[PDB]
Amino acid sequence: EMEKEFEQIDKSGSWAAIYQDIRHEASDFPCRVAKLPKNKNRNRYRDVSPFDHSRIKLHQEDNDYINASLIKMEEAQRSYILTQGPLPNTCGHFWEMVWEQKSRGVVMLNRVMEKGSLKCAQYWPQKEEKEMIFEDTNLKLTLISEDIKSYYTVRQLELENLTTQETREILHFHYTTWPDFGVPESPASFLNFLFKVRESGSLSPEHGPVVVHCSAGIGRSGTFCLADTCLLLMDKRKDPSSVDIKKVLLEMRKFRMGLIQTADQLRFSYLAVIEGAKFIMGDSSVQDQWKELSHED
Ligand SMILES: CNC(=O)[C@@H]1Cc2ccc(NS(=O)(=O)O)cc2CN1C(=O)OC(C)(C)C
Ligand SMILES: [Cl-]
Ligand SMILES: [Cl-]
Ligand SMILES: [Cl-]
Ligand SMILES: [Cl-]
Ligand SMILES: [Cl-]
Ligand SMILES: [Mg+2]
Repeated sequence: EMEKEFEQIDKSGSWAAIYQDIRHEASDFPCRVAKLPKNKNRNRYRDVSPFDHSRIKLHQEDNDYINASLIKMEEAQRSYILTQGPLPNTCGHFWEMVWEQKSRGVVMLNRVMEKGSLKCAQYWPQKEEKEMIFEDTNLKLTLISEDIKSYYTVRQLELENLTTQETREILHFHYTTWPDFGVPESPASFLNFLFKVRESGSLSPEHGPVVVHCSAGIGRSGTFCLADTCLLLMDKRKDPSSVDIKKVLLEMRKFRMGLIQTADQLRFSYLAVIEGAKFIMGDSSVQDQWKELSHED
């Protein structure tokens, strides 16, 4: 049971050991496509690649490669696409993927500039009157509105397939204060944001998988998805005791390498799930408490 385990790991100070054991046990699958010479400029990091078996294939139209993985959680009945922060030359590919996969939401957990370096391209428009056209993939993207909170921003975007003139509303959930290789400020701040994404309907099984990214699409992205999937599993069962967080993380790691990048991010995942369980099991009031503690205004 997660809370008993948490306390025992905390008491023995064994988070590093528990985390390294996950790393040891994690799946290793080929990434042959990611490593083709022609794809070198489509990868942000030499050593972070999608497995072949679970990579997202683009539908256009000469090179189908994007550094993105489908995390398909069978038991939970939820899927996510985890991807790197797009590069200056892959922003068209990124939106092509959103279109083809029928995603309704994009969750961004990094900033464009972190520690002095560009860790993600400016892939969405910052001003209504300055829309973006991706000529390579024939898409247009327009900022419709934004709601700026203290540590996150929600944006409404309109994505248009210029080939057909069909338009779709995409919601962008941008967590601006989650440091790289770090953790959210509190369980409250994290859960307030996760529940904002949930409330939007973006995770509905009626849509394609939500797109989640950070810079590599593994550390912060893995933490977010682990917490969400664990909460969903216990919600379906109404049984917190049934969820084995480490088992869930190892399952997710069948689909993309490196998910959760530090022992403290693993620790934080437990805190987030234990706290979120209060809401799942019927303490409605905790949601307002998180909103207050997150100081979002
Ligand atoms: C310390 N790790 C790194 O600097 C790079 C790139 C990177 C950036 C930023 C990262 N954080 S995040 O944006 O939250 O994924 C993770 C990584 C991963 N990485 C690796 O070499 O990863 C493995 C899985 C070990 C191959
Ligand atoms: Cl940013
Ligand atoms: Cl900086
Ligand atoms: Cl970039
Ligand atoms: Cl950072
Ligand atoms: Cl790892
Ligand atoms: Mg303006």
